[PDB]
Amino acid sequence: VQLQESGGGLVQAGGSLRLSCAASGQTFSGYVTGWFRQAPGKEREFVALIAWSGGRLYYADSVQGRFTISRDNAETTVYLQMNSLKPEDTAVYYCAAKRGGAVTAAEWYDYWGQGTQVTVSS
Repeated sequence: VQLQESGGGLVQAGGSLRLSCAASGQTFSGYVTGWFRQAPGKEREFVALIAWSGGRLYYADSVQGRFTISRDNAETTVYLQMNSLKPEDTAVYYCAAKRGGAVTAAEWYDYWGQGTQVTVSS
């Protein structure tokens, strides 16, 4: 699968963004799709994932209840709705995909998008 993110931008605190990740070559069926983010100077950290075609949804503690991950019917796009954004959410956000189990360690994901920048000003 080839992954491309979009929907990033620069917003004021309290605002929203909607990220999307598109799959090229293949559909997302049979893949775990995860979102990771890298704040400046920090390592990549898990944000959310969707697996089993929607049967399993995972959220990091810091984003639960503010972020929603989903897929479209064709399973060609994965969305990350981000509400109530805080300056702490500022990072490059990466879409990632893998066969197999739904895990939260970036090391186990084989495919990565180039990332979309998300900036939240206070």
